[PDB]
Amino acid sequence: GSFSKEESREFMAIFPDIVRDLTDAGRHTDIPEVTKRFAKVLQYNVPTGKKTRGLSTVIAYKMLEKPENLTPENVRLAGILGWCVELLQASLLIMDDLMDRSETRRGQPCWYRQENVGFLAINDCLHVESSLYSVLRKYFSHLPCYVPIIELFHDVNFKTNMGQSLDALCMKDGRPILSQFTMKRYSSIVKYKTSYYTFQLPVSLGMYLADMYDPEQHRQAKTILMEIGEFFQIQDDFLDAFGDSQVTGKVGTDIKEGKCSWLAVVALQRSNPAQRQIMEEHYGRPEPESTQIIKNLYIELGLPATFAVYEEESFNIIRTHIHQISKGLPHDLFFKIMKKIYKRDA
Amino acid sequence: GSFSKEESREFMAIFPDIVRDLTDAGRHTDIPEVTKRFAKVLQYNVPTGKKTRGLSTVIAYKMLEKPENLTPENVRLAGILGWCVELLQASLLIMDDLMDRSETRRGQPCWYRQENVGFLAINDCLHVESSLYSVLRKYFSHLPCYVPIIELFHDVNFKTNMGQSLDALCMKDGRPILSQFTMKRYSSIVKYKTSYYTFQLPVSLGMYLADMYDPEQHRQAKTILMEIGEFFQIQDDFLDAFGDSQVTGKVGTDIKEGKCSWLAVVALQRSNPAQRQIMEEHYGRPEPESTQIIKNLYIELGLPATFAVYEEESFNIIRTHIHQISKGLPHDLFFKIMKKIYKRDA
Ligand SMILES: CC(C)=CCC/C(C)=C/COP(=O)(O)OP(=O)(O)O
Ligand SMILES: CC(C)=CCC/C(C)=C/COP(=O)(O)OP(=O)(O)O
Ligand SMILES: O=P(O)(O)C(O)(Cn1ccnc1)P(=O)(O)O
Ligand SMILES: O=P(O)(O)C(O)(Cn1ccnc1)P(=O)(O)O
Ligand SMILES: [Mg+2]
Ligand SMILES: [Mg+2]
Ligand SMILES: [Mg+2]
Ligand SMILES: [Mg+2]
Ligand SMILES: [Mg+2]
Ligand SMILES: [Mg+2]
Repeated sequence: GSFSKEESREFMAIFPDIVRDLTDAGRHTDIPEVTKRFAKVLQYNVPTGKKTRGLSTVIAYKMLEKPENLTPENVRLAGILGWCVELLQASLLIMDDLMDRSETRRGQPCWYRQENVGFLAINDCLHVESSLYSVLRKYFSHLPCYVPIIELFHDVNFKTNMGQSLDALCMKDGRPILSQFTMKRYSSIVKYKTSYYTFQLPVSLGMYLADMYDPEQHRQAKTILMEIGEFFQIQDDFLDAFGDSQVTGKVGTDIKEGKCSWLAVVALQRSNPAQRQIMEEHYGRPEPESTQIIKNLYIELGLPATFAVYEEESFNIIRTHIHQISKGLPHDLFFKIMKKIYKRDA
Repeated sequence: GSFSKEESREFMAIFPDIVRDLTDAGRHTDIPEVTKRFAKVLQYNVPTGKKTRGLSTVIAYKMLEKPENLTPENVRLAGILGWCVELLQASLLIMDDLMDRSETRRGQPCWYRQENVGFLAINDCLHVESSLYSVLRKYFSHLPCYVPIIELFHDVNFKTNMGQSLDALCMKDGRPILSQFTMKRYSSIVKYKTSYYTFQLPVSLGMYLADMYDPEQHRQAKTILMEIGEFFQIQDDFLDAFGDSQVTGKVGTDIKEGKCSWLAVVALQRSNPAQRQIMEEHYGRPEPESTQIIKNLYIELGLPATFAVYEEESFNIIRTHIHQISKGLPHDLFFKIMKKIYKRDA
């Protein structure tokens, strides 16, 4: 547990085998041009993030499984399951960068902006997603958890798509629909676009690999992880406006794209009539000066301190909710996840 | 069998239930804005094609299953399985139209060109694909064929992505790689981008729903269906240059996008040095006059008559190969598929 350097190195050591499995490395193919290119798609887009979701899968398994069952082989299976989550993440971010007209991801150009990619990034998005099911078939097809694991990936993929769609409906006729930027809409967006795939998916996979199918245990885990998910996406929204791109690895676009971000929702709650006028005039505009005006309003409204205090109070509340978790569910699993993301700058 | 009007009407009657299943029609949702929009995504993009692949799934089942097992309920399951193939087709075409910068699909604007879609079509592509697995879980999760069916969809999706990628690598530095436009490259492209999902997938699904898992029966079916698939994509390539858009429902882009089409490959085989120079100068150019010059060369080289004769000879050869099919595999299934596509103008 505790997302150590050793934990990261054991997880990273699996990645080259995932690439070999999906590119027929060492095996005859009639289409080597595609398998060689797909190696570069995977190497660019999959392994250079924080790997929070992959590592969370392994830590969940290690803390849920009986100690006597934690063989090197079973721990490797959990790591492979973690990489399947990272393949879903990689696919989502390729598509998300196209939709958000983003510049940088993980400190390199967004994949769609690279030479001879463009709209081919759409196919690469689909290709990376489809590839996780090939890995699942190879290593898990013989196990009782196989169908539960596949059905969970299918369901989380569908839910994430619904979330990406609601996120995108922030604008119509080139202006943001500020009247609809409520905390209710915000909670709905982040539940579907982030919480299911980021927190619910890793822990539920850990439970399934340990042959834990109890509906009440899954429901209790889900309740806490959907709260953690909302908290995580609020942190992401703060990073978009106030993050250092040299640390976050990405340049923010939420203001220009007119997104229903936490900062936008809270700005509208805290705004006097004049400040509301500034949002209505300058939010979701292409002009750099319009973005700077909105950032200046965010600073004037004290959004940095408001976020800082919200993050501390939300951390305390989630810790209270974790204390209420029963069954055999280890509290320390949820505490470790929270400790890993709390007050993050990336 | 025989793709009758009655067959089409029975298949079409299932579609509204597929839409209701994927949009929580009659059920409470916290995100009605997305479920209502997704109804319009499905209604626009899924049901207005020829439905050859969906209908082929039903006809395969009806000709492989024991007559006493062809209850209305089992025939409905085959139709639902057919609609899962049509969801995969719908997803592929949304993405393919973005990548091919196409104007029209099924006699209406390409989905990405509609108001307030754009790059959101990428998400809609992913959403429509993920949705077929929800339908599979609802109606088939209790059946022996469930895992075989899921694994076949996963494998065919991955293969189709590899094919879309090879298709896209026709150009580098804005010029087509005419030296690589060989019949060998062509056969590889169409095997992956068309044959698996168009012909192999429907018949293999029909076999699985009839609990036919014999590896040799699947291999024999695959051999004929990969031949039919290549034949079908050659017909598609002819339609791109010489089709009537009022009949095909789509405007061709292969010449402008510099595609390794059958017409391009055969043009290069049949071209004298001067005619080769015309391809090298005018193939894969944005200027309308460049496209017209290539179409004029195609007419001069007699590509219409060359295609017409190829189609007749290929039909005869495939019919010979079908005669060689053994086991209990019904020859009439493969004959019906060929009769449905032979000399098509759409
Ligand atoms: C060279 C640099 C500065 C790289 C930045 C790496 C980084 C902090 C990525 C976040 O993980 P992710 O990409 O998986 O995203 P998420 O925040 O959604 O977990
Ligand atoms: C109003 C008009 C003219 C509509 C055209 C309909 C049509 C012939 C679609 C082909 O089916 P499809 O879209 O499923 O494609 P494919 O050729 O790949 O089967
Ligand atoms: O803000 P987004 O939702 O676009 C983002 O968090 C990615 N994402 C997409 C869905 N869930 C998360 P990112 O800031 O990484 O570009
Ligand atoms: O020619 P394409 O491969 O792009 C096509 O056939 C679609 N497609 C994509 C993959 N297989 C078939 P369409 O002419 O319908 O645009
Ligand atoms: Mg983004
Ligand atoms: Mg986004
Ligand atoms: Mg963000
Ligand atoms: Mg096309
Ligand atoms: Mg295409
Ligand atoms: Mg075509």
